[PDB]
Formats: sequence, structure tokens, C-alpha cells
Amino acid sequence: GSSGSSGVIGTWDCDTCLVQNKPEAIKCVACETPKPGTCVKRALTLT
Ligand SMILES: [Zn+2]
Repeated sequence: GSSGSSGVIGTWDCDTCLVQNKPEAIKCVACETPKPGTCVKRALTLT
């Protein structure tokens, strides 16, 4: 919400290789790095 919002888009931009990966892939394809954020935001109630 405020103080920095999380990309509300689908695909996520990697940090190591900085490659474009689908929101379905749990990990990257180039560097094969595990997506950050252990907890799933979904947990909370949608708008
Ligand atoms: Zn990567």
C-alpha cells in the first residue's frame, strides 16, 4: 500500500540474473534462484 508497494504485476523481475520469469514458476530459469518472500501475501484478504 504505502511506503513502497510490491509489483502488482504478473511476471517478476529477478535480482541475481535480472531475468523476466512467469508468475507461475516458483524459481528462476536462468540462474535458477528461489523466489523471495517465504510467506504468501495472498494470506491477507483481497480488496
Ligand atoms: Zn534469475
